[PDB]
Amino acid sequence: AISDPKYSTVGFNIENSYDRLMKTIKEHKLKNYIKESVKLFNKGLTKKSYLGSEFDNVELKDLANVLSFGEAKLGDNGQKFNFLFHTASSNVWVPSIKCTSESCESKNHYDSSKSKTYEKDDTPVKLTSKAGTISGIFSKDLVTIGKLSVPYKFIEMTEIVGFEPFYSESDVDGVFGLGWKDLSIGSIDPYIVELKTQNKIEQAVYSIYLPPENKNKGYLTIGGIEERFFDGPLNYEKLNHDLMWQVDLDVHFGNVSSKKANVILDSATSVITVPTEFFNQFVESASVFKVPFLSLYVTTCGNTKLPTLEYRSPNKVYTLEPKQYLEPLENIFSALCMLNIVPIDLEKNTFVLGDPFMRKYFTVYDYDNHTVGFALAKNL
Amino acid sequence: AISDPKYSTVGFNIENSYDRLMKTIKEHKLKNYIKESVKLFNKGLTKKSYLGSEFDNVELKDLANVLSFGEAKLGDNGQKFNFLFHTASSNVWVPSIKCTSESCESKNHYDSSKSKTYEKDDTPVKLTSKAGTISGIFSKDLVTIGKLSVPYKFIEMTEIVGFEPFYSESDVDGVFGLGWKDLSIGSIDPYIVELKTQNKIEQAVYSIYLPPENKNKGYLTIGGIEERFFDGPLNYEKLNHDLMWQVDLDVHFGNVSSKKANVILDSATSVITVPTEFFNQFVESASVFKVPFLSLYVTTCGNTKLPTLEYRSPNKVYTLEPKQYLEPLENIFSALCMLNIVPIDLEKNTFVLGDPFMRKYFTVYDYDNHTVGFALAKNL
Repeated sequence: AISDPKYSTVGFNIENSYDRLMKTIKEHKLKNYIKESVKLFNKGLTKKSYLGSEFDNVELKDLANVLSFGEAKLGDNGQKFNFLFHTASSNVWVPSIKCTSESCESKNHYDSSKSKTYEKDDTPVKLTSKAGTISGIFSKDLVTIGKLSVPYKFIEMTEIVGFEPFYSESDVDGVFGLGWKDLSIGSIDPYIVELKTQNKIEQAVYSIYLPPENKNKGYLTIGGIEERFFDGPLNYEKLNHDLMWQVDLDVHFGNVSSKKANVILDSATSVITVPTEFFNQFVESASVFKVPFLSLYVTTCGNTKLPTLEYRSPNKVYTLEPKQYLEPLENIFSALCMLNIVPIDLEKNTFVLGDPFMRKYFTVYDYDNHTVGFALAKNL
Repeated sequence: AISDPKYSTVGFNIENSYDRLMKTIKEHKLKNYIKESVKLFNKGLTKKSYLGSEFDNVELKDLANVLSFGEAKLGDNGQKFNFLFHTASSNVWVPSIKCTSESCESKNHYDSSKSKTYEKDDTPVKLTSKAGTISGIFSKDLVTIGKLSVPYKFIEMTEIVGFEPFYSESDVDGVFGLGWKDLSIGSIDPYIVELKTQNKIEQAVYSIYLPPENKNKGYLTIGGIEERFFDGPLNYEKLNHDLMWQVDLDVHFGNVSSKKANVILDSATSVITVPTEFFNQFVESASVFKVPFLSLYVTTCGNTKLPTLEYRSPNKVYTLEPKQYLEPLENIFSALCMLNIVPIDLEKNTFVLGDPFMRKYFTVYDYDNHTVGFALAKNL
């Protein structure tokens, strides 16, 4: 599995929601506030129960974990970079030595002149979004993830505006795409597909293994199914979108349910997400406490009312028990836990399976067949 | 004034809102919750500012202090009772020895057979209200408040239902009326008026002096103006109701105002009251913090934004400064204070002047002329 695997595996690090929350709690000295508020809840003195969930952040990007690793290299001189994984993009992105922005100054840069394997492309490319704007150009070189290498067309970034204060504060240089969506109109296959095209791997598939007992770690395996990660069979579901790791499922949280939901698999999302209305029904008379002024839902670890979460397909149900969707806060209050489930309205009837789901289910992402696979993860 | 006065004066004790709040805080162990919530407010982390004032108690009786004293006697044998003062009732009420209720069992009773001065009346009488029901009968005997005595028709109570858990928990036996409203249709003058009728006093007037530095004490003076309680002139306002200590005034709290308000003088009310809408405008951007889940508005003692409260008549303005409407909570948090101002909707455009007002203004209640008088209280 992780000691001498069959297919190429790389470890990656995760900054998670627990970590960010603890930072915020130390920063603002919030521990006693939280403790004293919970005590109030337990005495029956918060009432009848009010709705202070809005706190419309809302942003899916407020919920993103940073999945990063530093073992990928560009060119025959193996120029080193720290990359975060993005499950929706199919491009690789790095700062250019020619980057004029202040953001790029402390970052590792790609310098096409130092690599004998560089081939010029120069096709200009630009992302503009609410969070920020990146412009650069395509360049071709060797992209190596340890054991695997292929000549590949990535985006060399010449100007980066926004993505602050995160980008400057992070050690991350660029983004490595494990998705389907190419910014070009030149039909640049994902890195994983190109490996198969060039016969570097048997199949255009990868898996994510998130170990149950290390929430700062995950493992990416490329080019085959490493069976030592999981118990029992792999079940497969068909993608319901040509360019997203998204499937059709009926969602039931106890008596609260939604049929024909769109359910996106995104291991970089820090939590399970549900629509807001759906969430409200869920937490109502479930004895969960919203801490005033914080985006934080808490309850006792042994809460006997919390149901199993069910994601139903025509031939398999995936489930999460309370112990997989609660996070212990023992360092704040004995037997206190938080909900790793957040209300957020996306596309209608759209749900996200983030880190909590993948701590239970080993997941497989199959470009060749347009499927995702699920199996019970082993505890390694 | 209080050492050998000119007119008959009696001291009375007050259980106030501060005392009840501190009891509640000890009971439910709330000090640290309050402290930690305030700290949150001061860090700028409660936002933008939400409305959790409802908390529609609302009840004017949730705000009543208990003004009590134990020096009044009935009959020639001087049967002892503990009475609370009620500023709207004109009757005296005591438990009968014939009271069948469980409420009456621990109380002092009137026993008409033990008094040589009793004269039978037996006219039945009954109060029914939301808080409870009292039925009894009129009886006539000597009613003595120390220096003053007069044969007087009071209500002997034979059945008391409700008024719990207060009545059983209190040492109070009955109610002594300092108001205008008689339950009979036999035109029973208030005790104070009857004293004048029988030439026990010069005039049917009384005053309330509430000493600025003892919030558990007040003094009632009957039959004249004791000038050693106050500085400067007495100003008089005409009652705008035949049977209430109520006047016409324009109310301004900073830029928030209301013209031709009905303003009731009731020293037994624990706070200043204003309409809810009026209050909301007042506290908005005034840097006052509503503590979640408690009926409690707090702010720093030196708050430089808090305005003077103004109650305007055609020839006088009565005012309260922040220091007269804030109550220090130094035992919870250094330099923290609470607002002694509560939102409550009564009769439209009706306001109440309770204890905070009377800690600044010595007040006079004049049955002969249908006026109330106000002067600056001395600090004795």
